[PDB]
Amino acid sequence: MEKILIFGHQNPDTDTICSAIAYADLKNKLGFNAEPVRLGQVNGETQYALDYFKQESPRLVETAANEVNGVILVDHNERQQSIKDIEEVQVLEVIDHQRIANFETAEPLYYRAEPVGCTATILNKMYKENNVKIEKEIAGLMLSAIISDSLLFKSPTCTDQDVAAAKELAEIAGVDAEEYGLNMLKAGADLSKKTVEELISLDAKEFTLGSKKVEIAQVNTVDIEDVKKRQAELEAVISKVVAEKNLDLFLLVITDILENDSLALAIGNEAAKVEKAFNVTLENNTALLKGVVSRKKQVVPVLTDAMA
Amino acid sequence: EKILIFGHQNPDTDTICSAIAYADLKNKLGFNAEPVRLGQVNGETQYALDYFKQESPRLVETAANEVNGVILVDHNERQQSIKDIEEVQVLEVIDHQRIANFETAEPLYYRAEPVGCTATILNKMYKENNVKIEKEIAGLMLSAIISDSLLFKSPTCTDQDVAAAKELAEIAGVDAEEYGLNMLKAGADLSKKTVEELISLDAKEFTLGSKKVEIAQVNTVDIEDVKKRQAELEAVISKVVAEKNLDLFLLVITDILENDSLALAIGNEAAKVEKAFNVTLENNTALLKGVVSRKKQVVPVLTDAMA
Ligand SMILES: [Fe+3]
Ligand SMILES: [Fe+3]
Ligand SMILES: [Fe+3]
Ligand SMILES: [Fe+3]
Ligand SMILES: [Mg+2]
Ligand SMILES: [Mg+2]
Ligand SMILES: [Mg+2]
Ligand SMILES: [Mg+2]
Repeated sequence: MEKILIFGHQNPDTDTICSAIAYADLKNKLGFNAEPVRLGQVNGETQYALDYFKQESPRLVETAANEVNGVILVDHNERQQSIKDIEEVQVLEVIDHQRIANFETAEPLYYRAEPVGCTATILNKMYKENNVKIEKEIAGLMLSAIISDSLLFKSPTCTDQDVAAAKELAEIAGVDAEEYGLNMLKAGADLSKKTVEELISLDAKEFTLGSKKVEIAQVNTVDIEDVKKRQAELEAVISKVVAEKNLDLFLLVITDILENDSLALAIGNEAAKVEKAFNVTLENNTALLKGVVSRKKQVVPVLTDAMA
Repeated sequence: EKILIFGHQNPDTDTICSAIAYADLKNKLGFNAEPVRLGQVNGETQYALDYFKQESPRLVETAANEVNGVILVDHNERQQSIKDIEEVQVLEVIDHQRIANFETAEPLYYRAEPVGCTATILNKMYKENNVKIEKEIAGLMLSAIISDSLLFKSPTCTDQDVAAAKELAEIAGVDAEEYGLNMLKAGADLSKKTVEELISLDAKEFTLGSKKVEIAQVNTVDIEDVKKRQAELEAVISKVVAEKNLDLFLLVITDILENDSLALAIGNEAAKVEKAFNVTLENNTALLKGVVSRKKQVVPVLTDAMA
């Protein structure tokens, strides 16, 4: 049976790790040959989930073409967020919930994206469509993904489908989703032993907005001041990235997960576009984004319109 | 509120009927959809529409003047779509082509399956939503599958397509083989067609790496009838190659009885057809044994050859 690799985006989050694991499980339970893998380091939030449900981290890879011919993408599509040698392999399927850009195939494929709050919400449907029992631990990881992406059902990307899936997955996993999820989210918001290099990369994604090359990085925190007091050090590593990668904009989005508000730190030639996007005045490279917590819903589309 | 649902430029039976079907499903679910088309209805589609007593969808050139959001069926690439696609939101795509030249600013419902017909996906979606398919609509959907599968003979045809057609022909009340052979024959009637119509009725533009390509297909029961018209075909094809700055125009003339096609290749990259299919062009043509499907047997090998 031909082996495939299943993985999500660089700088993996809980949905990208757990959805890779769950989809590989669903493929293997159906008699196929899948290995879930990851493209970077496991963050504290994901590690809490993996540890709680006694699951291993997926194997770390840098490339796929040395290993297999065919891959499945979960939780992303854009080339520049994917494995570095993505053009050397065939993308067989994509299960996702981001916007689509920078994605092309030579041949028809199974592309399944729904505008829902979490990729694992789609995978939940797929288990059922295929009449495969979701094991307790798998359900736990899928629930983790949903709580992560929805910030415990508070993010505006969260839909009724995500809430229903989480309800099913929590009963199967044997946990209280509120209690568990609060602890899980807090594990990811622990910024104590985090360097600024880590802060600006742990949840970084690159985009091309029109002709403009952009990186948007997000940080979950229980206290914006703890991050903001590192501003000079953050500006230094972000500046290095802006130069190195020839970005028109690096936007760091520092999210208060308790208040659902974010502080923007914008660096690069196109910083003033953030002002247009959000109707704010940047003062010393920062501004308050009231209510903004979702990159896919509240940052990418308005920043696209502003940049163009 | 209002949305428009349509398929590609140079509409085929799947593009017309799937737009009709999905609008019906949306409206039965209480939404507000109208199926539209981006060009002339071909003789095969017209057979289907006439047989199941259904009108042709309204022809449109633009969408942004009418609605804010659209749904694409049976295509995704920008240059295959409505003139002003950049001005509207793509809310959903239901499709079975390769993906290229397609970007959205926000998440969407993107649903592609590598099956033989878009209508096979829609059949599934009616069931998922517990909505009955009306007899006429089932016939249009059946027509789409027969059209795209060349009566289940094309290598794009899967067990799912066959199962959908079986259910649909039963709902519609027709013998699928009998009706299908007649429908297909109506599309292969090249008796009143100009050469301009031959190279355009089932034409699609692609970007193959850095190369600008147009691939047109025609159904025939007699390749010699079309090959008789080579000089005239080369005249109109060359015009297009110049006007659109194409690296290649590939005309695929398909014997639907024998499942073989004749290629007519014009353009600076004509020799890449020779690499793609391991054939030699003699007077711009070569027999492509077994080749009937653009999405599966043409676009991928031609992409490889050209890069
Ligand atoms: Fe993610
Ligand atoms: Fe996600
Ligand atoms: Fe079509
Ligand atoms: Fe089609
Ligand atoms: Mg996430
Ligand atoms: Mg995220
Ligand atoms: Mg077709
Ligand atoms: Mg076709």
